[PDB]
Amino acid sequence: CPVSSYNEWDPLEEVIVGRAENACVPPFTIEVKANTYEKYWPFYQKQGGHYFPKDHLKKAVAEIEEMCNILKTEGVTVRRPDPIDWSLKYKTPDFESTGLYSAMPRDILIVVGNEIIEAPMAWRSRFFEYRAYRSIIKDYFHRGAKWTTAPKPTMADELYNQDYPIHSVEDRHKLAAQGKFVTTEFEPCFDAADFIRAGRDIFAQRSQVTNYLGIEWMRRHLAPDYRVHIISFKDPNPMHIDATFNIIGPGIVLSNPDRPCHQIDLFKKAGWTIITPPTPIIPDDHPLWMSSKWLSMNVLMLDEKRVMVDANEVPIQKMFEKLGITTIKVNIRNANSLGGGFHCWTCDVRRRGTLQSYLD
Amino acid sequence: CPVSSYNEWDPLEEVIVGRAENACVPPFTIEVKANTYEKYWPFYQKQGGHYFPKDHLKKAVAEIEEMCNILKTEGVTVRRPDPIDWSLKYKTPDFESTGLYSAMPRDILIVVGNEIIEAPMAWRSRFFEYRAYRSIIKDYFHRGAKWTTAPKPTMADELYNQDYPIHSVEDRHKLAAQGKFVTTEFEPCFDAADFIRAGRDIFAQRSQVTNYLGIEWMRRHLAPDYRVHIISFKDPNPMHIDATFNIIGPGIVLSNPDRPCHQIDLFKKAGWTIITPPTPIIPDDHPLWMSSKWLSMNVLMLDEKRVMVDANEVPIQKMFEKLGITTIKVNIRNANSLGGGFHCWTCDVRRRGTLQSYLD
Repeated sequence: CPVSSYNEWDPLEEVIVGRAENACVPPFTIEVKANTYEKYWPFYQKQGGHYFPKDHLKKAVAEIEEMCNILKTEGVTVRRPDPIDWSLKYKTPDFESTGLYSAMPRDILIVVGNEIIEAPMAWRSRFFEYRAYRSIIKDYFHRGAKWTTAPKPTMADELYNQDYPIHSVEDRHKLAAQGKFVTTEFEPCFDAADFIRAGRDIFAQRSQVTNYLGIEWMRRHLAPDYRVHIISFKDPNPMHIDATFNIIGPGIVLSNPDRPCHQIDLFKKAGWTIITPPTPIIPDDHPLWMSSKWLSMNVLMLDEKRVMVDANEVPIQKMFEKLGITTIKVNIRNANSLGGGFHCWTCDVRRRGTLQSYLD
Repeated sequence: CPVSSYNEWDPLEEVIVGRAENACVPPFTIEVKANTYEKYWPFYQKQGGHYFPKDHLKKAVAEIEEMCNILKTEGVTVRRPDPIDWSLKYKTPDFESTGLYSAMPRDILIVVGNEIIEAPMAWRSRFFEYRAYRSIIKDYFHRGAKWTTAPKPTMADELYNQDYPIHSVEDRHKLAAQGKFVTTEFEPCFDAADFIRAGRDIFAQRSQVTNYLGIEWMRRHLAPDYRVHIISFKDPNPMHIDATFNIIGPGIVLSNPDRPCHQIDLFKKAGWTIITPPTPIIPDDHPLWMSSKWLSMNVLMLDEKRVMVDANEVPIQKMFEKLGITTIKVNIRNANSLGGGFHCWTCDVRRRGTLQSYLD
């Protein structure tokens, strides 16, 4: 079976790497505003519907092609989504929108065992993102893999809190602590990147794009073989868990010092090593349209002792080296601007290993 | 669990009944042409995109409301889809179209055990048909049911044989015998009504709307608990199996005399009683925009000894009575025009009984 991955660290054999081509700035709607820093709100307001800066995209394209060359050198088979113009305006009976990109396979695809799952998504500009990946998925399906598409939401107004009182990220953090997010519990929705795998146990967070119904759908669909746990953090990342709590080995996890886990004691009791990475050194003047500087810890493990890490982030490279983990440095400074690091730009399709429990 | 149905005959407790409101004539595209009699091709050519005759719809509405009253009298809980204007024109990145209706729950939903499955569909005018049923499905999901949506096709040109050489139904029957259908094997597609359930065994046919990839997806998704078998017939119904091979009890099936099953011997060997119903008496001048006169055998079983049958079709009523099966006669002559009989207009959500094998 070409598809087989139970965790984030077993020896990597095949991976899907996103594309930066034709990425479009999403219209500035309520859910986009709730998942981005205010510094960029006017950019979205103005550039909405247009391509991200083409000079910047060209650099990202170059960085990602090099990343793929390195992956191939490290013995990994690389598949890429189909090139698509994301500027096309589509219209469902519930809304109309232009697209985003197919830069982050981690946001839409998650592999659990021999099954590839397409997440529903929660942004109107990402409704048809799955189209870029169908050629690959059908190929794996023809080769024996299980293929699942979680229920696609209508993304009607009822799914969003149109009047979400966010005027700054600080407001968002407070609302979030109150259990208030831009997405309601109207219908299931989730981004696959809000889930992180550790064999029989999968961890998820309720975020601005992943609601409890979405998590419950995953929990119910995967039981009894897998257990989906809900964890939460202080001042959480609006969307996606991999730059907050990145599991890098059996019983080893990188925990973002700025977003501590409320359930950290569950992990300590299981005898897990919680590593807090050093701060990112990325320039504050560098544009990060989505996500934050913590992309430095959004690493991808080639195996337990080999990590693909940002070439510029020396301090975290040192941390890994002191732990006896070989650093494969790759520069994706411009690709970072699109909202992701190594874990985000990929979806591990096949890792060599079996299903096991690490929480004991 | 509100959802629990393993076959077509156990004591019925809850059912979804379609709506005739706002039904629109689908644009006359290649897949519509391949699933309709030539007599009506000019109607589709002219009325495409407009509402079906409103005077006719009004009569169908009345007939269906009465059917629901009767179901309630027979102790069955009835749920109905949400009223929606099907004339809305939508646009995906692959095509643009107006909708059809939510008259036939059997075409889009199938219940296997405690799981409700939304079929992908194969017609561009039925891409967003699932929207009418989400309120119901979310309610069952909240109440514990498993919910699955098979992979939604792009329905791009590649899925269809644009030059399907059909000039008459006779041509279609020949092509079909050659294994040539309007849909290719480009991506999975299927209508749930091409499947019929008998406990651990589910039977399906490759039709103009259900391809082998679609059947394989179902087979792979349901294994190992259920076995999906592929059967075929002479001069088959272009879409849907329930007016061709309608299983009405443990080891009892109605087999359309005009469309004999190529694998009938498998059933004889299992000791199944194959009943061939008498011919339909419906007037040839009555408009049947979709399907055929064989809607008479498209019965719905309330239990092994109670069948909901067309009030006008006396000959088949007699056949059931001689078999000791109580006939609940309901007139849906005008609703028939939309393309379905009792089995088509409903989706059995809950029947009282357990999972069993009848093929031995």
